[PDB]
Amino acid sequence: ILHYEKLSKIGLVKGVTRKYKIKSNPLTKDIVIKMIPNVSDMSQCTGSVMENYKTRLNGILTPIKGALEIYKNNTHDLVGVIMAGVAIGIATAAQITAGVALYEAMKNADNINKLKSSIESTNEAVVKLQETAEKTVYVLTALQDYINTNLVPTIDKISCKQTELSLDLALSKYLSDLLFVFGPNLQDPVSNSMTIQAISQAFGGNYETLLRTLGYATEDFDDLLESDSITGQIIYVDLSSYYIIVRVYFPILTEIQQAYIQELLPVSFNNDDSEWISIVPNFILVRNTLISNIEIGFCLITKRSVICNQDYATPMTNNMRECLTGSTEKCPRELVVSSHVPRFALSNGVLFANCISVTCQCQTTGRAISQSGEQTLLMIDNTTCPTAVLGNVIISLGKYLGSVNYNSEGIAIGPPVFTDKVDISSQISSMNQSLQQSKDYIKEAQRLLD
Amino acid sequence: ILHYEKLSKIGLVKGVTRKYKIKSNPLTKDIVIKMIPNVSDMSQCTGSVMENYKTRLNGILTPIKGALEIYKNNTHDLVGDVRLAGVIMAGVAIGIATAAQITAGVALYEAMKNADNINKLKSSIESTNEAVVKLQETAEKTVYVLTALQDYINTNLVPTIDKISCKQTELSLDLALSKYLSDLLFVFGPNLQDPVSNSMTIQAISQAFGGNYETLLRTLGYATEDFDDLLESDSITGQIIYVDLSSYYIIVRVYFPILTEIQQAYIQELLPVSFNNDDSEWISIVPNFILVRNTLISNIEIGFCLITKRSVICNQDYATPMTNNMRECLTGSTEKCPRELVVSSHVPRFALSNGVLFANCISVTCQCQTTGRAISQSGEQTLLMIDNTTCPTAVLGNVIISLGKYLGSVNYNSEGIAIGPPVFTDKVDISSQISSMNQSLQQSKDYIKEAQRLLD
Amino acid sequence: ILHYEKLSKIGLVKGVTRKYKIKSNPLTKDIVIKMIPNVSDMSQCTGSVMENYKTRLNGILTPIKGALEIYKNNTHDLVGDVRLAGVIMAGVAIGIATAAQITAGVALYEAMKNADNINKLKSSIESTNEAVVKLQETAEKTVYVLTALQDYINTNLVPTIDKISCKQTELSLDLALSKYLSDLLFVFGPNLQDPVSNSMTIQAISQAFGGNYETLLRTLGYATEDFDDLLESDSITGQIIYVDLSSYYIIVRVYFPILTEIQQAYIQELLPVSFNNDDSEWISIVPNFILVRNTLISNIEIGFCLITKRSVICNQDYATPMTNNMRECLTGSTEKCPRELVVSSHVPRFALSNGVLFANCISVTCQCQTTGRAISQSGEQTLLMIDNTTCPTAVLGNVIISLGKYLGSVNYNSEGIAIGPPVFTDKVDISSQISSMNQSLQQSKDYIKEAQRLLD
Ligand SMILES: *[C@@H]1O[C@H](CO)[C@@H](O[C@@H]2O[C@H](CO)[C@@H](O[C@@H]3O[C@H](CO[C@H]4O[C@H](CO)[C@@H](O)[C@H](O)[C@@H]4O)[C@@H](O)[C@H](O)[C@@H]3O[C@H]3O[C@H](CO)[C@@H](O)[C@H](O)[C@@H]3O)[C@H](O)[C@H]2NC(C)=O)[C@H](O)[C@H]1NC(C)=O
Ligand SMILES: *[C@@H]1O[C@H](CO)[C@@H](O[C@@H]2O[C@H](CO)[C@@H](O[C@H]3O[C@H](CO[C@H]4O[C@H](CO)[C@@H](O)[C@H](O)[C@@H]4O)[C@@H](O)[C@H](O)[C@@H]3O[C@H]3O[C@H](CO)[C@@H](O)[C@H](O)[C@@H]3O)[C@H](O)[C@H]2NC(C)=O)[C@H](O)[C@H]1NC(C)=O
Ligand SMILES: *[C@@H]1O[C@H](CO)[C@@H](O[C@@H]2O[C@H](CO)[C@@H](O[C@H]3O[C@H](CO[C@H]4O[C@H](CO)[C@@H](O)[C@H](O)[C@@H]4O)[C@@H](O)[C@H](O[C@H]4O[C@H](CO)[C@@H](O)[C@H](O)[C@@H]4O)[C@@H]3O)[C@H](O)[C@H]2NC(C)=O)[C@H](O)[C@H]1NC(C)=O
Ligand SMILES: *[C@@H]1O[C@H](CO)[C@@H](O[C@@H]2O[C@H](CO)[C@@H](O[C@H]3O[C@H](CO)[C@@H](O)[C@H](O)[C@@H]3O)[C@H](O)[C@H]2NC(C)=O)[C@H](O)[C@H]1NC(C)=O
Ligand SMILES: *[C@@H]1O[C@H](CO)[C@@H](O[C@@H]2O[C@H](CO)[C@@H](O[C@H]3O[C@H](CO)[C@@H](O)[C@H](O)[C@@H]3O)[C@H](O)[C@H]2NC(C)=O)[C@H](O)[C@H]1NC(C)=O
Ligand SMILES: *[C@@H]1O[C@H](CO)[C@@H](O[C@@H]2O[C@H](CO)[C@@H](O[C@H]3O[C@H](CO)[C@@H](O)[C@H](O)[C@@H]3O)[C@H](O)[C@H]2NC(C)=O)[C@H](O)[C@H]1NC(C)=O
Ligand SMILES: *[C@@H]1O[C@H](CO)[C@@H](O[C@@H]2O[C@H](CO)[C@@H](O)[C@H](O)[C@H]2NC(C)=O)[C@H](O)[C@H]1NC(C)=O
Ligand SMILES: *[C@@H]1O[C@H](CO)[C@@H](O[C@@H]2O[C@H](CO)[C@@H](O)[C@H](O)[C@H]2NC(C)=O)[C@H](O)[C@H]1NC(C)=O
Ligand SMILES: *[C@@H]1O[C@H](CO)[C@@H](O[C@@H]2O[C@H](CO)[C@@H](O)[C@H](O)[C@H]2NC(C)=O)[C@H](O)[C@H]1NC(C)=O
Repeated sequence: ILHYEKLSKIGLVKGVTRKYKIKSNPLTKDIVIKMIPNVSDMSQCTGSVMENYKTRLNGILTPIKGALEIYKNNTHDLVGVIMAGVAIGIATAAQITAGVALYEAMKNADNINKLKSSIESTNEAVVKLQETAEKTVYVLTALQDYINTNLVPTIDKISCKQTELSLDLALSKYLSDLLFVFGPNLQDPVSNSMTIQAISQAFGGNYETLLRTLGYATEDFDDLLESDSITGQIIYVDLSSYYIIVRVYFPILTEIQQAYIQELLPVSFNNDDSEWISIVPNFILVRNTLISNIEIGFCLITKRSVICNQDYATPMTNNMRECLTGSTEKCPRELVVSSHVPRFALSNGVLFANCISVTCQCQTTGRAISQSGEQTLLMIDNTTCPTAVLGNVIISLGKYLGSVNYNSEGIAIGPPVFTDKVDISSQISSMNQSLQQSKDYIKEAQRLLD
Repeated sequence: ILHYEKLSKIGLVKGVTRKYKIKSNPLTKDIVIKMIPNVSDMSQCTGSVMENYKTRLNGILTPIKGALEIYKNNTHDLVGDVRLAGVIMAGVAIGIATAAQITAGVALYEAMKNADNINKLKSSIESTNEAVVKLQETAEKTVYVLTALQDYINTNLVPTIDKISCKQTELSLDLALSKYLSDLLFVFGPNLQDPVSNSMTIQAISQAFGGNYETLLRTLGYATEDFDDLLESDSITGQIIYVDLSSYYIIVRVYFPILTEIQQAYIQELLPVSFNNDDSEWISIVPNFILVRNTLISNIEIGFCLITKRSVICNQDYATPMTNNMRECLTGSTEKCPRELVVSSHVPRFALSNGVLFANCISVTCQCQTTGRAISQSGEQTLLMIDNTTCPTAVLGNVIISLGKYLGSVNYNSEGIAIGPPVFTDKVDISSQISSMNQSLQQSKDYIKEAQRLLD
Repeated sequence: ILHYEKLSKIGLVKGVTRKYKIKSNPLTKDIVIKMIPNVSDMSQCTGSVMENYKTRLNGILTPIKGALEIYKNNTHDLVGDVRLAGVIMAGVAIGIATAAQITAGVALYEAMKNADNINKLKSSIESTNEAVVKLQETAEKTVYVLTALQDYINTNLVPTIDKISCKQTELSLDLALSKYLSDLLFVFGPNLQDPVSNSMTIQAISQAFGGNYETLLRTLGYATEDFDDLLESDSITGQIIYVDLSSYYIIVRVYFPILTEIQQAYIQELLPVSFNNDDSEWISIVPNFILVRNTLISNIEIGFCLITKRSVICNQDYATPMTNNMRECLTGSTEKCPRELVVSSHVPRFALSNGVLFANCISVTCQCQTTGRAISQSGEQTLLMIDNTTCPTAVLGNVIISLGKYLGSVNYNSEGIAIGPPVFTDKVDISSQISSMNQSLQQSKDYIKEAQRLLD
């Protein structure tokens, strides 16, 4: 519901329109990640290594287990669950909801813990524990692929002091990478907004294996990964055996009805005698008839739609909304002073270019396309020129579908502005200066007059 | 010293209060990192590999050694002054230097002493053939030497010296070296313009050792508790002391500092909660973290710090000034607290502050589980304060929590509050609003100008 | 053409002046990256692994191949012109394209020609069984083929084909493939929406080869000059030319540009130094880097560039406009230079500019050692200019540098300067101030509206 014609005349060519999809209705699945390799195969070339490593790991795992109990000790079941408000004291909206979620996981948590001994037994990278009825809980073990493929197969090929040294390194390195995610950085383990790729650091970042193991598969398996929607949550932490139980949340991508995200392609336009760029949102969210900004930064942009892990719409100035609809004089523009800046764009077979700053010649008519000084852009199409040559490219145009006098129409330009961070402080200060002075002329004249 | 009651009424619920700790009084310790694996065990399946690699490495190491000499050649002991001891920097020589850069150079000179002491074992360093090696240095004062890609040469290339071939044992060694350089370049490449300074994270430096900063530290002895909190808060820095372009190893001085909590200072956190006012949801635009020292309220770039449950740990003071109005708003002048329109499905609807609930029961459905009733919110209210007295155990959607007793005005929900002005924070709009405002301002200056000229 | 003297008096000490270099005139070279290891050496301990992996990879590769055809199917030669000779894009067909995207397509077409030339050795590519392998393009011309996870299959899976088992030799191969995909997605995942453009860093593309961009480049041949500076400045880009969904390899065209320092232009850096004015410390809020071309002073987003000691290297012009007032301030109108209150312990207190010192001796102990006289700063003073004239060798705190002779007004310290207005830059405060200002503005437009109606 934007006025694309006027907008294009100030360098905002109409681009691709995408759908707006958001994650929802997750479906949990639980798996275990043992963060201590099984070295029973080389119990001789161990040394203090395994002992110290256990102390180190218990160090970084303890705060996490603790933070989880602070919630397990305040959730009792009686006729759903009920959180102990006074006990919890201070909690954020989401943090509590994550705790409620933790309690239900608990049920299936203890059920898993039953195979505690069976978990330690694991001696392979990926292991399935179905020693029970239908309870087949998966167990990924860290640095296991190493212990098996490389340390064991050369148990004698090297030595026992070396088979020990190399195992210490692989453990120290794993901790070095593991720390980034589970260090003191993981202040709130209660919440469940942690990306699955982040959690997979406990398994060497092989989040591919971690998800396929669990058996997920969807035509959006990747769009969900990149849009950071496949989150995970720590359910339990065993400080004895050194393994954790994470609950992977796998959602669906559903598209918000009556809503699209229109993209505008910026194109340098000429006005006074300098190049200019309109300072207007490059992406616009429209729902029904409501135009709003969107922090598309935190989303995944594909060719057909914008996928976000949550609604990211934000308010928009009133003037900015008017500008986008027809009030072009309310559209800011900043001076262009760089060699590199978009000079033209192709919107639906038609060209929109600032010839005053690019070589526009008509390959068909052999002639060259000229731009008046009074013209901001040019609209090179089928009619004017069947096969134009903007700069080094040669493209064949189509027929423009708007006002047939676009190039002799004209448009009211907006006010110029500067967006440099330093200058925004300068301008705010500069403006207040003038404002204080004019409030003194209005104050001295008001007191002298009446 | 903030007015938490009024603040909560506009969606800024009182959260956790943390201490303000900063790093200080570092204690140095030096170690050597050899960036060339010892391949004497397979000197036959080498080939040009080791030769080219040396050329490549000498390439990226040279600028660093250079930048260090630019300071070693301008620091002489200030011998002769019986009333001042130390080093003296050649100002005219150095030319242009920043405050800190010089201080880092002065620091470099002091390491030169123990630097040369270490260099004495130059031959002993090249000898290293293990990942981590202890080169007994003086009486009890030892020096350690970490060697890059060594664990590979030993565990994987040697143990299959014949299992594969000699052309392959060569190819695989070239790759491991090229990859190491690929990761090493992000830190010691053209990027490392100023090697004089000592503000480089230890994890960054450890890239020379495959990023195994854990081993690099354990091997040095981290006799501390705040060890992890010091790591994450980027306080354990390192500094290049010496660069040997022959043997290809560098001497880094690790600074292990210690935390210390600033006296009489805390960092109060506010939990944002969407509040209803006109007929739209709103969010107050006020700092989410506030630094208070004595009675001074100031902003803090808590971004660059580590936030734990009990305190905010920073690698340096990060306090910054605060508008005057913003300080007033935080204390009671709520009409001076901006607010921006909410237009997103997801945004905090309620928060729990000291057993009590604060919710927008206009944009969320709040019911009282015990009585069954619906805890509804008036139109001229911003939030609600659901506590013992109102609802003993409420239901905010998929949650059921048991409340406690609010300790403030018992008429919080019938009190009311003066709302602030609305604003838009989108970057693009801040330019629009600055431009828009100046428009109006130029026009009103002309009405004041044309009416001032016409009147007197 | 800046007024460095006045600028220094408000804490903007003159720093190093660097050249302004930009990339240009690239020279292409093509190589192939096979993203499927050759496992013919262990065809028995395979299992479904290789099959599934092929399905997975075909998944993430398909969209890329597709996006490339959307351009190959709309570019035909321009047969029929005496003057002009080249390619012609099907505008109506392409529909919506960005300036650069088309130019990248035109570039793709001219690659394709040599692309097919390479594809001729399709079978020869699959044959590859080594990390890096060299092929025969046209006798004199050659093309290279890097194979993913090959070094693993050879050095570690084969050499222990029996040392372990066949179920394990299979498990370990599955992991190495899954992990490779895990890292490969960051760059070739849905992230890679537009494969037509050629602005993708070479290090990014090298993810297909385990991020060993060193080998990918070394094995490709690179010019000695400004090479690392070209890597770090993100100028060595790459572009996907072809995608083979059968054999699973891609042909990338690496662009090697040459830096070209744009004439009549330098980037002056200013060193910030806390200055004293009222009774508080202050910092001038002015660009720390300034781009000057001829006589035009403009801002520059030096963030996206590589800063070396000698020059600023950027992958494209990054100049941006500058307020008018800000330009004046930088030249002499110091009352037009904003300043923000300093409230942090750590903040630069002095800087060395051309052998001369510039310090806030009110907050840092300054004394001249070559005379024993304690160097003192008055209340009315913003900074101090400690040089040869007054002190041959001074001592700030515990630092000791020997100064040189200042070359400007010999009464710099008794000169004085008009201070600018104070401001607050906290993002939260900028919203508060914009709101605050508009408040006042609406009120003054009502006094001008009520007075104007009452008066005439
Ligand atoms: C305050 O600082 C100023 C400079 O910031 C001090 O003056 C300088 O002091 C230094 C060392 O005390 C002098 O060293 C000299 O360096 C020049 C090189 O300069 C070039 O440019 C000059 C421009 O005026 C030319 O005149 C020169 O011809 C030259 O091309 C040498 O040429 C000089 O001889 C001199 O000494 C060097 O040469 C001797 C020769 O035997 C060698 O032993 C060393 O190589 C010496 O380094 C410098 O000349 C001088 N510059 C001036 C005065 O402009 C000043 O002393 C400081 N105040 C005090 C008194 O402390
Ligand atoms: C000016 O520019 C425009 C756009 O760049 C050009 O005309 C428009 O585009 C085409 C011109 O060919 C036209 O579409 C009509 O032709 C289509 C193609 O038919 C052929 O399809 C196969 C070819 O590969 C093959 O089966 C066979 O050869 C077949 O004839 C058909 O889909 C259909 O006939 C199209 O016309 C109908 O559709 C339009 C659009 O919905 C509608 O108006 C009518 O229903 C119409 O009958 C477009 O319609 C053209 N647009 C218009 C209105 O002009 C044109 O080439 C340029 N002018 C010149 C001569 O330079
Ligand atoms: C808020 O509004 C303010 C006013 O609208 C903005 O400040 C104004 O900035 C403009 C520049 O865009 C200034 O205009 C010109 O200033 C000098 C001096 O010329 C002027 O002298 C008198 C002013 O007292 C008057 O006779 C005229 O205003 C006259 O223009 C000139 O050097 C420039 O113009 C020259 O150069 C340009 C090329 O760039 C040519 O096109 C022109 O023909 C001319 O040769 C400036 O444009 C203006 O002085 C200043 N304030 C005034 C008096 O209007 C302020 O920037 C804005 N804030 C923002 C950015 O949001
Ligand atoms: C730091 O001080 C060093 C002094 O110990 C200095 O090293 C020497 O630098 C000069 C460069 O001028 C080199 O000299 C070269 O050129 C002369 C020509 O007169 C030849 O006679 C020499 O053979 C040589 O090729 C010296 O080789 C070099 N000596 C050392 C110590 O290696 C550094 O350059 C100083 N660093 C800086 C940046 O000033
Ligand atoms: C509303 O809930 C309140 C709890 O948040 C409750 O008051 C508090 O009740 C606890 C016990 O549930 C008291 O704790 C202990 O200490 C006191 C003082 O020594 C003892 O008398 C208690 O028996 C108990 O062991 C808290 O001290 C108490 N808070 C205070 C100081 O009042 C309210 O009573 C509930 N409101 C009503 C009346 O329903
Ligand atoms: C500076 O303050 C001005 C008023 O104090 C403001 O202008 C007025 O802005 C309000 C909305 O903020 C507009 O009123 C609209 O209010 C709601 C919007 O949700 C609806 O009921 C209607 O759409 C209603 O129009 C006024 O129209 C507008 N007044 C006018 C014509 O100027 C400025 O926009 C403020 N500018 C800054 C710098 O913030
Ligand atoms: C969890 O709640 C229990 C309530 O029963 C608290 O009691 C602890 O119980 C454990 C049982 O192993 C003991 O080891 C502790 O000594 C008990 N603590 C106290 C203060 O008596 C316990 O505080 C809570 N656990 C947490 C979060 O630490
Ligand atoms: C606009 O200018 C006024 C001055 O006329 C600023 O208000 C002063 O701010 C300082 C520091 O915060 C106080 O010490 C003065 O007492 C204030 N004067 C008063 C009461 O008006 C105001 O902060 C400026 N605002 C902007 C946009 O920077
Ligand atoms: C590009 O042009 C071709 C040529 O007509 C289109 O045709 C398909 O090409 C694939 C190979 O890429 C064949 O296997 C199919 O059988 C062809 N089917 C058709 C005629 O649609 C191809 O689809 C075009 N690519 C696109 C869609 O841009």
